[PDB]
Amino acid sequence: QRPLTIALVAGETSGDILGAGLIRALKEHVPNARFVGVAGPRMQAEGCEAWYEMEELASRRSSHIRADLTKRFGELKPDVFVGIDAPDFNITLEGNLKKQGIKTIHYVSPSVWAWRQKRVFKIGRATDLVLAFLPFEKAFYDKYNVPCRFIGHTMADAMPLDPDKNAARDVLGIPHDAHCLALLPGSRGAEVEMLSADFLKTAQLLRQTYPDLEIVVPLVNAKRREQFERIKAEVAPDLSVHLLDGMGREAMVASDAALLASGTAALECMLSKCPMVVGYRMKPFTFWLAKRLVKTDYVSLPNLLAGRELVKELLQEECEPQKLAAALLPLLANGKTSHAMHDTFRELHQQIRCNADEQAAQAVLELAQ
Amino acid sequence: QRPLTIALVAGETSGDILGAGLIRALKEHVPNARFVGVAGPRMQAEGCEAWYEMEELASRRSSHIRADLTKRFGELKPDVFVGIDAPDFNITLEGNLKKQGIKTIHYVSPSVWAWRQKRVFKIGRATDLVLAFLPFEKAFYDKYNVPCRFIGHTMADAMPLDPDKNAARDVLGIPHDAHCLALLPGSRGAEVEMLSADFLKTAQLLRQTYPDLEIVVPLVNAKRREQFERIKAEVAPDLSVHLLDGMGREAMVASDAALLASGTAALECMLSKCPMVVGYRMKPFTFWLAKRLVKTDYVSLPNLLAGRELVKELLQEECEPQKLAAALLPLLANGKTSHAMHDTFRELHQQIRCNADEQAAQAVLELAQ
Repeated sequence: QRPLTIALVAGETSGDILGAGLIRALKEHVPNARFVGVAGPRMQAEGCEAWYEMEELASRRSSHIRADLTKRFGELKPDVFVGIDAPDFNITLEGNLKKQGIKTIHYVSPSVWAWRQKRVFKIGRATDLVLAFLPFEKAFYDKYNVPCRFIGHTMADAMPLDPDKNAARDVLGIPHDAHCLALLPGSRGAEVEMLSADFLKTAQLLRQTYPDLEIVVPLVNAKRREQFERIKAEVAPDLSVHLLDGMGREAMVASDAALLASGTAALECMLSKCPMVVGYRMKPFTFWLAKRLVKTDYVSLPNLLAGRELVKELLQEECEPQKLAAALLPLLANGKTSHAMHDTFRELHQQIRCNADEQAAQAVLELAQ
Repeated sequence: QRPLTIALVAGETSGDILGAGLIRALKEHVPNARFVGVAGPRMQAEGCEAWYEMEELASRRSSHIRADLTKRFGELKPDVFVGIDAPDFNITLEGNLKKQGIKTIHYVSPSVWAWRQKRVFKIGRATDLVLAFLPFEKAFYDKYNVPCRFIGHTMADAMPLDPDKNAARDVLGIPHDAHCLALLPGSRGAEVEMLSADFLKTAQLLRQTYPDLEIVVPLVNAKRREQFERIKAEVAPDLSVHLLDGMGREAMVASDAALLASGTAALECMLSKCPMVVGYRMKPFTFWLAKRLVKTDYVSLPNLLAGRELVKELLQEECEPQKLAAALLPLLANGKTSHAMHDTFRELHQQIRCNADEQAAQAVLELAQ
C-alpha cells in the first residue's frame, strides 16, 4: 500500500544537484513517490523532506546526525537508501542501514576515499549497487565483484556535443580573430602555488610567437584569485591577461588551447572541445612515499628490510590517537614483545652493518683498475 | 705513472660525511691517491682539493658549475668520478662525463629522484656502478640490469648493536625507573603540521595508563620547534614533555617506545633498538592522484577514457615552461591537429553522454522492485 519511499543523503552542492535530478527522473515514473533525508535546496524544491540540511554536512555534530539517521531510517525502512557522494559520511551509514536489511545505493565512485583494498571491500559490504560516471570506474569494481552500474557523466548530459566558440567569446569579450589561451592554475591552493608561475612563464613564451594572444584565467574563488595575483605581481606583472571570476567552462569553450593543472578539470575541457595540455607537479618526496606504499604496502624501512609488518604502521584514517595509543601500550610495557622486536632489530642491524666506507673504497678500486 | 686520481662531488653535509669516509678508506690502500672536486669541510680535511665548495650546491650558478666541472673533469680524465648523492646535480654530470669515456659511480640510491622508469634507465646510462645502502635497493636495480653494489648502511656502522639505554637517559635527564615515550612529529613542516596534534593526543591517552610517563620530543630545528610548540599550546598546553633540540638518537635509545612520523627515521630508531609505531598521514587527494599515476601512467581523465596519451601530460620536472609552450603551440595553431583532437573529444563525449539522471532513476526502481 505504501507509496515508494526513497531516502537520500547529499553532503555538498554537487550532491544536491545530483539528488534533484534523480528525484525529477523518478517522479516521471512514480509521481507519488516520497523522498526524505539530508537535502539541499534543490532537492527540497523537488519535494525532498529535509530531516537535515545538506549544509550541516558541507565532527561531533556529523556523528550525531548519522546516529539519528541510522535509527530513523531504520524505523522508516525505506525502499531504497541512496548515499549521494559524501563517502566519508555515507559509506558508514550505508553499512549501518545494510545491517538492518535496507537496500542501499552509493552514487558516485568514491575514488579519493577508496585509497586501499580494504576500503573497496567496505564499499561492497555497504552497498547493493554503486553508480559510476565513467566506464573505467565500473571496470575497476567489476574486478572486485562489486555490483556497479555505469550511468554516464551528468556533465556530459549538460554540455552540448558542439559548443559555440564564438558565443563564448562574446560573453567574455574575446575578439574572434585572435588566438586565445586558457590558463587554469588549479582549484586548490597547493596547485596554484606550484604551477601559477610556470603557467605565466609559458604564456610569456607563447606571446613571442603570438603577440596578440588573448590569455584568460578562470579563478575559482577570491582566495585563489588573490593567490594568483600575488604570484603574478612577482613573476609577470607586465603580462596582460583576463582574470575571470569563475567562468571556466566559457573560457575553455572560447579558447583555442588550454593549459590545465587538473587532470579532472580536463574532463570539462574535453567536453568544451578545447585542445589541452596538462601540466602538474607535486612534491617529489610526497610522490615517492605514496609510490612506495602503492608498490610495497609499507612506508617504513624496518618493514621493507623484514619483508613483513614487523613494526605497526597506522596510515591515513588509522593514524588516530586511540589506535596509536593501543599500538604503543604493548611496547611501553617493556615486556617480551619489546624483547622480541629488539632481537629482530639486532639481526637486521647486523644485515646492513658491513663497513660501507670500505665497501665503497673497494668498489672505486675495482672500477679504477 | 700518474697516481690514482679520484673526482668527487658532494652537495650537502651528509654527502661530505660519506666523501670523507670514502677518502680515508681509499688512502688506506693508496696513500698517494689524489682527490678533487666539490668538497665540504670534512672532505677537504682528508685532502680533497676543493675546486668548489659543497656549500655552493647545498639554479644559474649550479648550471655554470656543472658546465665548468664537465669541461675540467673532461681534461683531467680522472680514474673514477664518484657522484655522492645530490642526484639532481650528479646524474646529469655523470652522464656528461660518461660521454667522454670516464668511469662513473653514483653513491646512494636516488629513490626520490627516480620517480619513473625513464629515470631508472637514465641512472644506468649515466653510471658504471651504483652504490646502495640497502638490499632491496640493489634488488630493484637488478631487475633493470643496472650494476648496483649493496654496501650496507653507514649509520649501521656508526651505531652499536647494543646501545646503552641507561646512558642515554643520563644524558637527557630521564629517570631510569620511568616508562619513556619518544614523539618524533617529523623533520618536514608538512609532517609536523599533520601529525603533531594526533601524537600529543596519543601521549595524553597513554598518560592515563602511565601517569608518570616521560615524553621526549626531539625537534630538528627552531622552525619545526616553534611549529610544534604553537600546535601544543592549542592542543595540550598542560601536557608536560621534554622538548629537545635535536638529540633524536639519544631520545630513541633512551625510550621504551617511539611514535614516529617518518618511515625513514624508523631506520635510526631500529638501530637504537627502540620499539616503534609509525603514524603517517598525507593529503588523500595527493595520495589518490599519485596512486592513479603509478597504476595507469596518466593523471587526466581524457587519457584514461581513451586508453592512450590523447592529451599531452607534462609532469614533475617536465612541467616546465619551454616544454609546456612547445606542447601548446601546435594546438594554438587551430589547424588539423586541433580538429583531430576535437573529433576524438566528440566521440568520447558521446560515450559518456547517456542521460545519467534517468539511469540512476532506473537503478533505484530496479532495486526497489
